[PDB]
Amino acid sequence: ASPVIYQAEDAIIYNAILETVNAGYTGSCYVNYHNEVGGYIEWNVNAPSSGSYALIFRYANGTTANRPMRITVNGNIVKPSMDFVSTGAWTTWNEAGIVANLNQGNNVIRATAIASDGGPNVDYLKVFSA
Ligand SMILES: [Ca+2]
Repeated sequence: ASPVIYQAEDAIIYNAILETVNAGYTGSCYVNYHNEVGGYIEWNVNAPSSGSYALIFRYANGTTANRPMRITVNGNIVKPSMDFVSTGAWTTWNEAGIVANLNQGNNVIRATAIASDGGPNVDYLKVFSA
């Protein structure tokens, strides 16, 4: 499959902000989680058919500590604590990925900060669906 990129600029967010400070993001911005628990980002992701899809986040984590997130798909928690480990700098971007089942149609995919320092900075969500 070819990737479909769900850009930060198009995200639905909570206790998080669209930011452009740190170089190396793609599109027009990335999302920042406000250095606290509970914020999220979410997109409406089309699946042309039911099955397994790769969900890849491009992110930065300029701290030394893991910033894990809960991944929810259509209201069900598919990954209670997905790791987002240090990338070494706020300007160094890496990828983290999982596989999840999507339904034919729209899928609401959310990444929620579960740790006290919030989520990493997230560039986009890439889904191998096309
Ligand atoms: Ca971006």
